[PDB]
Amino acid sequence: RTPEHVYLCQRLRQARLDAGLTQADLAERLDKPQSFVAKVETRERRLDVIEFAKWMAACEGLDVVSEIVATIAEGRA
Amino acid sequence: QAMTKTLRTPEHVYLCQRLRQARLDAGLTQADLAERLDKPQSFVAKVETRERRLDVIEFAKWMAACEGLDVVSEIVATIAEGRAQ
Repeated sequence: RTPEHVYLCQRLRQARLDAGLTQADLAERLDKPQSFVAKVETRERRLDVIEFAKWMAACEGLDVVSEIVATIAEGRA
Repeated sequence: QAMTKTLRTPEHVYLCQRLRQARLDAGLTQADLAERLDKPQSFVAKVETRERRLDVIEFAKWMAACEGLDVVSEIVATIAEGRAQ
């Protein structure tokens, strides 16, 4: 449990919500079950980079990627 | 290397290429980069050769240590599109 991981999950959920996507809608876009989205957003499942890319693309958020990753890197998470 | 069987997709191979090229572009040896990440050299070697998985937070730190936060958007978009070069 860290600020960076807590901030990441916040941003992941907010990207989904900003796309007007239910957890089930996002899972369909990713070709994953609803449980995958659920567990990621509760921090039970850590994403790798590839999963991160796919999630943000599916949320139409590739434009906020740079800011999310910079914030994490810089300790401002 | 049991792990690299999980890390064989075009996207992993591309990501790894970009991780390595970021390091090499910053003029860092694997040791130099690991020191900046407070990691053993083996961490850097293993990530680059698809022997260890990288989470997003580890990616952020690696790219920042390589002064490559500017190419993060390109790396992630390329992975996303399945053009995974």
